[PDB]
Amino acid sequence: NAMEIICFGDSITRGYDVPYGRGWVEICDASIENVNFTNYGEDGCSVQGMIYNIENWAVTAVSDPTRHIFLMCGTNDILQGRDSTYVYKTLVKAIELASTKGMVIIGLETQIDSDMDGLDLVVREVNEQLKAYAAEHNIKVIDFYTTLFEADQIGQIVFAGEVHPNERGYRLMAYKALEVFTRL
Ligand code: NA
Repeated sequence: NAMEIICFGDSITRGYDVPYGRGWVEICDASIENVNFTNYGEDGCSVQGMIYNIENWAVTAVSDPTRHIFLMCGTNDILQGRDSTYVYKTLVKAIELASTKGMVIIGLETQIDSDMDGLDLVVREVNEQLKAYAAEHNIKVIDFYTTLFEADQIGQIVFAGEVHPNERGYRLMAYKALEVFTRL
């Protein structure tokens, strides 16, 4: 049977605010036949709240030596004022926890488009440290941040607001995630 990929995160993993099927997770699920994606994303979620989601799943999870676990979070924490050290440290805890039940894939969260000279710098600092951690531990990374930054910079309409992708932004993210998921 299929591979299982379990996805955790906030509203940008859940797919706010487009029809079911058009968030990036769901695009990926419709694009790969023998990989089944389950979305545990939760709107409004903080990085510590995601840990709780992972724990509540992990205590019920069957052993599965081909499972992958996708994680991405921290935007809400950054919007509420937390610094890159807090966000990064808490994500590492999530990554260590998820690693006990599957092979982890890390997503680099997208830009804070309302504050490219303030809050977005925290996002960038988190993402640099994540790339360094993943290289050290041989964990796959999906760089969503770069995908949408480049597209928006050239004039593609990809954001519906200060952080949420629109449908175009979710398609571009799905393509970028598929570069990793397809090779598993
Ligand atoms: Na599928």
